[PDB]
Amino acid sequence: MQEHYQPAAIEPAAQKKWDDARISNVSEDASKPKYYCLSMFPYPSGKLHMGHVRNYTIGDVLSRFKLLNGFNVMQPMGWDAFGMPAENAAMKNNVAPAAWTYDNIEYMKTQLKSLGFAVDWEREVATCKPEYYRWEQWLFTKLFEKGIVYRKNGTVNWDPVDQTVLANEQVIDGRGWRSGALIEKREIPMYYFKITDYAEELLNDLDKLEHWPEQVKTMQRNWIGKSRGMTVRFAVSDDSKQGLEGDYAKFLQVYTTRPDTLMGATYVAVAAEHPLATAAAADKPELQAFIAECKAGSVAEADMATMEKKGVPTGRYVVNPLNGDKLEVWIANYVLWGYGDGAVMAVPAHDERDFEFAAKYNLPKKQVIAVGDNAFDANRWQEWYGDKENGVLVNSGDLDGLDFQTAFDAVAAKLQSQGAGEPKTQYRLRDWGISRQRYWGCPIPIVHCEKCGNVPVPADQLPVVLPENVVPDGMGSPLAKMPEFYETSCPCCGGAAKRETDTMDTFIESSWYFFRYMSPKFSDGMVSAESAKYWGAVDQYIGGIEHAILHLLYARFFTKLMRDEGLVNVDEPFERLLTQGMVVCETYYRENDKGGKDWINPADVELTGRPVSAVLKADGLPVVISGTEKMSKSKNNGVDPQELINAYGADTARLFMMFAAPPEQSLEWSDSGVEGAHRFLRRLWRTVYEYLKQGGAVKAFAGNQDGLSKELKDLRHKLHSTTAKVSDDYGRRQQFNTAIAAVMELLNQYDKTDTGSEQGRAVAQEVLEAAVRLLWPIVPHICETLWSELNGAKLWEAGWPTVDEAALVKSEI
Ligand SMILES: CC(C)C[C@H](N)C(=O)NS(=O)(=O)OC[C@H]1OC[C@@H](CCCn2cc(CCc3ccccc3)nn2)[C@H](O)[C@@H]1O
Ligand SMILES: [Mg+2]
Ligand SMILES: [Zn+2]
Repeated sequence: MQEHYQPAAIEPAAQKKWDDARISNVSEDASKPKYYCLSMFPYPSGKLHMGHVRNYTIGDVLSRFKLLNGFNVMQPMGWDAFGMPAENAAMKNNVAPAAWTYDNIEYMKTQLKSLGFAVDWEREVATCKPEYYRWEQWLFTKLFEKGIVYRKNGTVNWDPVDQTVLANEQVIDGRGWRSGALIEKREIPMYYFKITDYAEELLNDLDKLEHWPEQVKTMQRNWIGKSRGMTVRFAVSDDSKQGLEGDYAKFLQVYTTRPDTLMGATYVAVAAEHPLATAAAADKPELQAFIAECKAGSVAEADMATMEKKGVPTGRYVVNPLNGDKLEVWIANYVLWGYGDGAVMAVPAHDERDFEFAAKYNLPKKQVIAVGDNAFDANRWQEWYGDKENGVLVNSGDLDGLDFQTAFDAVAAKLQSQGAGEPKTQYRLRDWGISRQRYWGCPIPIVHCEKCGNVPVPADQLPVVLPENVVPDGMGSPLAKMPEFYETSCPCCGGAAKRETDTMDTFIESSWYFFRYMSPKFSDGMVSAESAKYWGAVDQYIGGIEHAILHLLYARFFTKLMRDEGLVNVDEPFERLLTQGMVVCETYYRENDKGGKDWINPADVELTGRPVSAVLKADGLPVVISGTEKMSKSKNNGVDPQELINAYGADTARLFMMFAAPPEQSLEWSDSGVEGAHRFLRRLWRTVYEYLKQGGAVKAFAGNQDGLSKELKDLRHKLHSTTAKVSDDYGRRQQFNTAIAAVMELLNQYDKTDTGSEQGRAVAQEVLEAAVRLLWPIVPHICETLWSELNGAKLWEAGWPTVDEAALVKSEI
């Protein structure tokens, strides 16, 4: 055994040992209990970043822990390969997105292998290969026939200078983020998943997920946004009917979740597209301009609530069916056409947004709810104004004294008897629009025939292969400019026809890849029945919190679709969910000759104990140390994990990632922290080396410890206490930094114990054999090497250390 720890001399050898034993290559073995541990698969962007290393180390800790506990562990990896990155790289580098992708995959795969993750590489998938995406085309065609996928006109943001469609997030002040050109709102036919048909199931099945973080479930519930409310129809006043047709001349229909406050409505608000707005705006230029501004807005969903709320009066009036009040209709920018009726009532005394709206425009506020003896102030909002649990109705005529639910029902009865309203359930959830006007993505398996319509491609003809010999040019989506692709024959009639040229939202590939890993070479279906039956659902999912809403909702939706197709028989894809925090680093800059800042990468900086400033490492010239934030290309503060691996080895990288912070917490890059991790591995190495240098290995202590000295009993107590703590940290708390600290304390106590005697050496052997197995999930290369110097058995067959209960009983006084 070499005296000094040298990662480059041990890490390739350990990886070859595991590869040869095929310990991570698993089959559907009915004799061993399955465990499916899955980390969110990466975009093959070029090289790993530190967020990747943290995610896949967490996954590997849990996977190796379960492996040592006797599970048949599947830990698969693959590549979320479609999307805009490869297209931008294509336009920047004049290479094919496919060529760029496959080169990146090969490089990043080598990186992952060098980190020693216990991955079943025989299950690798790449979502840009036709062997993968043919199956989501297949599912598309099956749901299209059932109407679960459908085609309808929708509105997109068109950038006329970049000649491409933009999401709301890429529209700034009504202009394209890169071009700076004014966006055009365009109506185009697009394809949608009817996810609203599954809203109730997606909402209610969240309650099954006892091992999901409560915040993720809360975010999903709020996104789905089910409400139990009331439809209410306000008769249009006789003087307000000019320009109105049909039922819009008879009544203004609204949806409210607070019909118990209907006696307190003081005005109503309609969307810019509402017929009442159209009729009112006919002779009023200010209304026309307000409507145009609303239609030209491109507010992203995450920003909708922060938008400043604005409105204009219409001079039109409706009548409250409960009390007979004549209320003025306003057009407001927060009322969205397509949500319910595109019209709401406003109760400023008991809804905070209505309070601020009415306070701005000096609209009336009428208290109809009282909470105890609390004072109502029409000039200042108080939280109890919105209370639904402990209020009773006041100023509400024959409804006074009722609580929320009782008043809800009485209003429902009153309105229904009059024909002026009825209870109604609504959902914020929109249908999922999947058409993308992009090249590097899964082709939509539809053929347009002037005789037959929009026709799904037959299953025998799938996949519709995306041609890979394409270099996007930036003057429009390439597929629409390639007749060699889109000119085809109709599969129903054989007539001249055109393939659909839009591609699929790349969320589609990540909505089912966890099932494909179960049988990634299965050519007769999305996933084979035998594999789906064996692996079931993902036992443990690990990924960033930024995916808590869309990706997880989409995956749960696809799981229920595939269940309803007979492909799987789980209701939920992921049993346990661990969401990791971001990785952050200090930033560095020098000021510009243009009064700005240029951001320097930390690897090109050297600091100069009490630290005082830093300078550029190539050419000494002091830079400004700046604030710490998420690693990004924006502030050029990304630390290349490859340089960390090159300088210290994979185990140091993994140990620092797991020790620096709990997974949910932000992990701050620290040079001293990395050095501390490496120093700890050197200490572990030296501890075993020095132990073996003073006598070589012995049989580890086991059994009755009567007659052991007090000092050795105390060390065995610490040993088996540490095993219990680490087991609980890996298995239950999923806090790995405290597990590492626990082993450090065991080694601290070992260091203070005289283990020179015969019984001392046996206990020392027991301590070291446990310590290297307790740390193997985190730093497997060094623990594999040290284990083999201590013991001739296969470490993974020795298994997870057991707690000796007898070592935890204390002497009787
Ligand atoms: C299931 C699919 C939908 C997943 C999808 N293909 C995807 O997210 N793929 S992925 O490849 O993006 O990420 C793969 C995983 O691992 C990294 C995590 C980052 C956490 C935040 N995060 C980022 C950073 C730093 C990033 C950075 C660093 C240095 C330079 C430049 C950038 N720190 N924390 C991700 O949430 C995810 O679990
Ligand atoms: Mg349960
Ligand atoms: Zn046809």
